[PDB]
Amino acid sequence: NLAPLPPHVPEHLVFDFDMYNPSNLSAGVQEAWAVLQESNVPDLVWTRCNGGHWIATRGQLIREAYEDYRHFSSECPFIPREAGEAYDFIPTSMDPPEQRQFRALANQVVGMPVVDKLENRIQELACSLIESLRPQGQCNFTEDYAEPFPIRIFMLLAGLPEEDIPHLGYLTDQMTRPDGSMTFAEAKEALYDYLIPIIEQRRQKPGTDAISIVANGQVNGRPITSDEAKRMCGLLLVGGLDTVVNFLSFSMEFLAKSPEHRQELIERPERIPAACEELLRRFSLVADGRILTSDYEFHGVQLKKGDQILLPQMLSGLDERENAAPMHVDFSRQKVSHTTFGHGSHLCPGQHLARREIIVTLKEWLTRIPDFSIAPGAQIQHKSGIVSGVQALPLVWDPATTKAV
Ligand code: HEM
Ligand SMILES: CC1(C)[C@@H]2CC[C@@]1(C)C(=O)C2
Ligand SMILES: [C-]#N
Ligand SMILES: [K+]
Ligand SMILES: [K+]
Ligand SMILES: [K+]
Repeated sequence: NLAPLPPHVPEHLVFDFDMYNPSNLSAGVQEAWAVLQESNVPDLVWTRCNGGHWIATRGQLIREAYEDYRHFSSECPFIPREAGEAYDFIPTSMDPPEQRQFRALANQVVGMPVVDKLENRIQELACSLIESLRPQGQCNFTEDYAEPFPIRIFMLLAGLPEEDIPHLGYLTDQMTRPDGSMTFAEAKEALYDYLIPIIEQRRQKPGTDAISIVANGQVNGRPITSDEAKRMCGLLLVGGLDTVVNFLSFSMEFLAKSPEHRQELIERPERIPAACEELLRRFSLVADGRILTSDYEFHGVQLKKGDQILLPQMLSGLDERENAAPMHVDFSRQKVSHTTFGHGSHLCPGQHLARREIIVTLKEWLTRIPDFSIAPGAQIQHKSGIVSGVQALPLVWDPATTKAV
């Protein structure tokens, strides 16, 4: 279950952290990962879990490694190694310079101009969901809002039918938080196979949706191939169907549990964008990594060619060296430092869509359903993985306190 220590890895750096089932999970997932930042724990450790890999535990090291693509390559960015080796998504599995032509196309389909284009749709969807939900006095938040709000927006953006959401959500779940029904590679291939006939249909007759744009793109002075388009659309789907969905649940769980923080935003709505950034720091949720292109000494530690190193995006903003009292949510925090959207050349291009979705959710939910709580009895369970998430979030409220605008 624990893989034997490789000869080059010193024993005193061993810390057996399981990224898919961390010891302290019951305390909350961010808290569970934060054990890597207790004072005894070295800045850079090796876990024997999940095949054996390095973990950088401080924001300083995490940022530094993400800037150095020469040594820390994204060709194999997932743990376990078998998943990383099968990982061939575009642009994420590519380093500069090769990454750049494909990254331009990815940004074209999720960037700010798309957010601006979809402004009314995003607003309308949040409004419609909340209006349907508010008179009920309860919801399963993950299922009833956290999933459908960003996913319907993504399927819209992608020109894909909503009928396919359960299938696609399942497949993407398996690549970030596998339940054991599928390997990463099996889930990837299933997603690729879903997309290829759609890509083939849309290559011929080009359109406005993300899949058409990718499929009709130009890269390296030539048409993008169907297979390249497949590798990129696959990534876009993983990106569009997981991170915002799970982040919204962390944020709403917190708000459900902190009336004082709800009040701040209700009474001072101009603070919502800042609050969004602080929630992005505190409830950061992504952890992937890189692979060593050659033997390299890093912060006094001998990394060997082929070693995998987890560089948890989640940990930077929780580092007390970066943010004092890091587990405390302060919407008035002066310098919100985080790498929630990553760092280096793979810095998330979808972050503007994400922020808009978070901000619209905060504004509309908190004003229409200002007063809500976790259902009595309930204990909220988190799950850990490449993207961490909330399993279920039962909320209750008095419908009489709710607003239609
Ligand atoms: C709270 C929301 C989000 C979070 C925390 C997040 C996080 C991240 C992180 C950490 C990376 C870099 C991974 C790495 O360096 O290996 C990334 C990349 C990426 N994200 Fe997001 N993201 C969010 C929203 C979105 C959305 C809404 C989309 C829409 C499609 C999206 C699309 C992408 C794409 C295409 C990449 C790959 C960029 C590249 O490889 O050059 N993201 N994201
Ligand atoms: C780690 C990510 C968040 C980033 C975009 C989707 C994701 C799961 C990837 O495979 C790359
Ligand atoms: C990005 N997801
Ligand atoms: K050793
Ligand atoms: K790979
Ligand atoms: K998913």
